[PDB]
Amino acid sequence: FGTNGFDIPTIAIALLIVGVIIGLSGLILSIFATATASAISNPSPGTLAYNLTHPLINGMVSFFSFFPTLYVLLGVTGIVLIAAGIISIIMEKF
Amino acid sequence: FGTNGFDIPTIAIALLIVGVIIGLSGLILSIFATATASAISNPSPGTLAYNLTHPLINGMVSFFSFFPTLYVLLGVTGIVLIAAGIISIIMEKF
Amino acid sequence: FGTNGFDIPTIAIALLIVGVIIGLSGLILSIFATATASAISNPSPGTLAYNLTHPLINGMVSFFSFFPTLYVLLGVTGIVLIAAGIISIIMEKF
Amino acid sequence: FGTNGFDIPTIAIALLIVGVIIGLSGLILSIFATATASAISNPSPGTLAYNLTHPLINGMVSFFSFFPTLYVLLGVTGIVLIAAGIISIIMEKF
Amino acid sequence: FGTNGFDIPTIAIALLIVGVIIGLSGLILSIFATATASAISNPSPGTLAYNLTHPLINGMVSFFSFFPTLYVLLGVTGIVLIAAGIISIIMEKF
Amino acid sequence: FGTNGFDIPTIAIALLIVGVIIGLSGLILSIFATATASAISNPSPGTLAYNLTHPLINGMVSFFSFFPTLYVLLGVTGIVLIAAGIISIIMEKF
Amino acid sequence: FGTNGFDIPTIAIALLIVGVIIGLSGLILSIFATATASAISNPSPGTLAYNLTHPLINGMVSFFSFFPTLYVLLGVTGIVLIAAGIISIIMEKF
Repeated sequence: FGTNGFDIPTIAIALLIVGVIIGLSGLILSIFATATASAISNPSPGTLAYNLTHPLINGMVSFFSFFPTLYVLLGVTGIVLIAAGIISIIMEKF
Repeated sequence: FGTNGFDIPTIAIALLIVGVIIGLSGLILSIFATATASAISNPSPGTLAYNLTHPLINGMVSFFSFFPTLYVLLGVTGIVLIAAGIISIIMEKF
Repeated sequence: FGTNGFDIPTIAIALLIVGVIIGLSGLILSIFATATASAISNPSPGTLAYNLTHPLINGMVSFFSFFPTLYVLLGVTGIVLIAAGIISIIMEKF
Repeated sequence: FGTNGFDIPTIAIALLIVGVIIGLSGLILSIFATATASAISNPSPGTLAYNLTHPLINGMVSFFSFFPTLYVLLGVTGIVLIAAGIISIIMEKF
Repeated sequence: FGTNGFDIPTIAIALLIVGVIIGLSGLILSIFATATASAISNPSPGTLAYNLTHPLINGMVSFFSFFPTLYVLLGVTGIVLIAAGIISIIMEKF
Repeated sequence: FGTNGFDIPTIAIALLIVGVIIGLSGLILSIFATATASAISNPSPGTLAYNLTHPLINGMVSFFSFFPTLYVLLGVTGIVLIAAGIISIIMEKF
Repeated sequence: FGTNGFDIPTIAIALLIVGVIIGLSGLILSIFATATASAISNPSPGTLAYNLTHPLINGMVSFFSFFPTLYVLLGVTGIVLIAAGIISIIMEKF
């Protein structure tokens, strides 16, 4: 059901795969981050351990705050792909 | 029942296949997302785990909100395909 | 019973085939969608699972609302085919 | 049924083709524009997103307002073609 | 249905293609600009980050304000093309 | 849909490409400049580090203030291109 | 009584086999689950044994709640098989 490489069943299967993969990623990262939160403690505001450890958690926070826009771009990619497929159909079906 | 590659039985079979595939996708994703909702908890509004975990669920929400328009475009593709077939019939049947 | 490729028995057989295929498609999709309706539950209006699951059912609804016009176009195709056959008969039978 | 290239059946077939093509175009554009209207939201009258997005919808509106006169000219072309055919008949049939 | 290169079905198909392409462009740009608006924050009116970032958003605003007249000219081009076709028909159909 | 090299679909695609590229550029530069603002501190008004560092931030400010007019010229280029295309159409379509 | 591989007696025998197998499965699982219910006791709501044992019974409940939709899909498979057989008959019996 297509012309050269655009197949609606294939597109649906691809959406299935990406959705389940992203769900798995969210699940695993959340479960693991819970363990991270459990493991690290809070020594004191100003002792040696605080100086040694604070920037690491800051970097964790920064990267995980960067994640959402990555997901948004990954999502918008699919609309572009489908639009390109539609245009490819229209160009030479007539 | 056609001229070159347009076959009404084939089109009907293709619609059957895409419909059942999309139904399966919805079923599997819903069932799996229920498990995801069960697994992840809500630690606290402001502790370390919240900072570690909130953007992940935000990205989940964003991508799954992106899904509906993908489905709409996937659906509209078929009308274009059928219209192209009709025009192809008309051009050289007369 | 024809001139080159237009055969009334063949057309009748083709109508038989398309009708039975479309009936099968409707039956299978309805039976399967009943199972889908059974499987998915309604968690709550505002919890995590609702955010995770609502757009999927929205996309299901959209695609299945797209189906009827696909069927209408698929049906109108046959009138075009029969008309082309009639014209082809008339052009060179005289 | 003609003299050199003017064929009344051919003209009728051409009118059939152009009419069905224009109907398909209207249908597809309307269906797609409905999805566009659904997808884009209204952020606020004066925030960053409004400044980023307003001219795009303005350009959409402008082009789609340009469409009707294009259709009118496309329609009037056929009267010219038929008139030229009639004159061509008259010139050398006598 | 034409004389040398002017074909009414071809013109209709071209209008279809340009309309759908422009609709896709508007949709994609709007969706992406929403993400841009989400990503960039407002640090302060007078700190280092404001000095570093303000002209970039100013340039964004300027270019996107330039878009509408580009669309208007792109639209008016088609009227010129159709008019040229009509004149070409008239010159040598008689 | 053109005469020699002017293609309305191609022009629309080019506008799509330039718009998305400029949006990406703005996003990346803003995100990166936020990190720059975070990294550099303010030592003191008159110590060695101030003398060592102030002109660098001054040059940053100057270049980024130069950006907007670059964007404005880049935008106005397209109107010139479209106008040249329109004139090229008009010259030899008649 | 068929054409290539579709045999009505064979289909009836297959239905016999699947029905008796599923009945046996239900019987054995019910009898065994009765023994499971007998064996496990309820220590206390909050002691060590409760913490050690509760999730296991929760998982039992979850899987056995998953069983019904598996049975429903297994059942619907046969309608698809019979429909495919009917279509295969129709295609080349005429």
